[PDB]
Amino acid sequence: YLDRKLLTLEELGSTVKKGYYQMKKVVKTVAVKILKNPALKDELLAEANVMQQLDNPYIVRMIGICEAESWMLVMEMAELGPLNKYLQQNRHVKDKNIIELVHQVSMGMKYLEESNFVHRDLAARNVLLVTQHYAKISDFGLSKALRADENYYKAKWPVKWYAPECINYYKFSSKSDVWSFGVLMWEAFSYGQKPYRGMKGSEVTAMLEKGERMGCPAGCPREMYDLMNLCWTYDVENRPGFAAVELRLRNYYYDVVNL
Repeated sequence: YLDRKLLTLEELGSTVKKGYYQMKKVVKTVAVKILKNPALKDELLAEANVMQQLDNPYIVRMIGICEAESWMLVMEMAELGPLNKYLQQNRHVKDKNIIELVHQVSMGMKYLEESNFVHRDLAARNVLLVTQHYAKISDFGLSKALRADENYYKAKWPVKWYAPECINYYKFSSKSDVWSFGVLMWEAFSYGQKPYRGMKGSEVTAMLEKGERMGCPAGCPREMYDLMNLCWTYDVENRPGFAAVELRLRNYYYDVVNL
């Protein structure tokens, strides 16, 4: 519970403002999600409740909650902003760099999977860059802590990022997040292009059910595209977990640096 007088506010995305929170001696730049007036309070608090439990270098950190002229969720600042926007405007970025960033996302998700949390909104728009070589996962407003005895959560949806079982059965798991990571990787290697351009969710469902998948982005290393298709395994049971996705990305990436 943060002290309102130790917070100095400057909009970014609308309600989100850059600010500064005085720590013991140094000021920390922060991104403040400011909430404006029914039960949307419970939602922000649920999001804060989730973020409070998480501690990983590849996940945005929550500084705290500030109750004041508005409810505010105070988080660390990722200055370079969303992964898709950054790539849309930085086409010189090397596939080596993209591999690096998506690997970082896979480590954060590996941790989230260990923590038994489902993100449920994993997309390139929700990966924030600290630097060109440092990505963090953000936006936990749809996230769920799984019960100790279950491996899925049963429920507007970003259908283009959703696995078949989410659509068909409303079942969200870490494997469902793996499907979304697949779409995220396609986004990254398409330098922030939107997936399934021009299609309605229902048409996307129809495409995937015919077994069709988005093609290999221009200049995307073949082994990366194969990873995407593995993320897009229809059957949840046969789809890999983030342990296996992260492991494959790590291996490949250091066969890249090493060379």
